[PDB]
Amino acid sequence: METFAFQAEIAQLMSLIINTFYSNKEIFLRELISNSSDALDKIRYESLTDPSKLDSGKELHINLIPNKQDRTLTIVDTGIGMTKADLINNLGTIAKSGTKAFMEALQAGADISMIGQFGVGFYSAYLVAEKVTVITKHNDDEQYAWESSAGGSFTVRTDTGEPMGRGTKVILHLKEDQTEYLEERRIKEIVKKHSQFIGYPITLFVE
Ligand SMILES: O=C(NC1=c2ccccc2=C2C1=CC=CC2c1nc2ccncc2[nH]1)c1cccc2ncccc12
Repeated sequence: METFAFQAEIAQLMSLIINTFYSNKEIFLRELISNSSDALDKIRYESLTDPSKLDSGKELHINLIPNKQDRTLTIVDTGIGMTKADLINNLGTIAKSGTKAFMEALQAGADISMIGQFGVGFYSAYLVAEKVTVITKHNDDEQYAWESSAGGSFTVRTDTGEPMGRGTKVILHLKEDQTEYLEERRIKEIVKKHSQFIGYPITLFVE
């Protein structure tokens, strides 16, 4: 396990999301589903030039998996996935530029719900999660786990968990007062409100 420091801008955005009073927390789910949809569109498009890119799995889907015992909500997709360089380097560049644009937009009067327009919608996970774990597998690299509970650092390690084929799992270790996002009726309500037209099957698992 390697430990990395967040740069100042993204660290400030994580604190803003964790500390600001903002009741409309449900938008995190739309943001993560949108990220999954974009990752699925990317692998699908690449497969039109190179069909062997789906040798790691033909199915293009999104699964929502609540676990009351573990207090986790997992968003699983079979999209393009992320390489180690994406996790450490490329996405750090996006986090910095997207945060700067978002903070500029907020100071003007924009809302936290607009975070996805700045490419950093993933960070809306911190509206509901104390810790976020990303398990990912890209065709050009091995399976990795990125993780952060904020506090200025994140970790990356090769993941020895169940092999994924290709894609990403965003595991939300929910805050104690955010367990409504484990309830079937609540998740169904949010998906119907914000994600009804996503171009991939979204399966809401139950317990
Ligand atoms: O939105 C996506 N992911 C991510 C973010 C989106 C924007 C910025 C940083 C993102 C990161 C995401 C996942 C894991 C780490 C990460 C990150 N690395 C960093 C290094 C240094 N500083 C800050 C950092 N933030 C995403 C990307 C590609 C395929 C996907 N598939 C499904 C769901 C999400 C994705």
